[PDB]
Amino acid sequence: DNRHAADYQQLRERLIQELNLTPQQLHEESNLIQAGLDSIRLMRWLHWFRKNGYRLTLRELYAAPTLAAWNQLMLSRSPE
Ligand SMILES: *P(=O)(O)OCC(C)(C)[C@@H](O)C(=O)NCCC(=O)NCCSC(=O)c1ccccc1O
Repeated sequence: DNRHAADYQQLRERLIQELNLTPQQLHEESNLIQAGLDSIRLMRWLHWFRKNGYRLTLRELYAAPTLAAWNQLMLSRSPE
């Protein structure tokens, strides 16, 4: 399978570090932009997973800010 999808696990955990909350109290079905998530965090994300060959632009992440959709945006997104 895609072993790099584990990068999502570190993603999920990483927001928690900045959000100062537990990985249980995060809403991946709700919008993460409802939490303390600015664009520098967001632009960081692109670059951060891009190193594993993840391809996505900025706006799909904004359109559906949910890890549920972001995981799709990671693995396939839609090529480039
Ligand atoms: P961030 O706010 O700095 O956003 C960085 C982007 C928008 C990707 C850059 O293009 C940029 O040069 N900075 C513009 C900063 C600014 O004034 N804010 C615009 C945000 S538009 C948007 O869709 C968005 C993105 C992320 C968080 C909140 C938000 O409203």
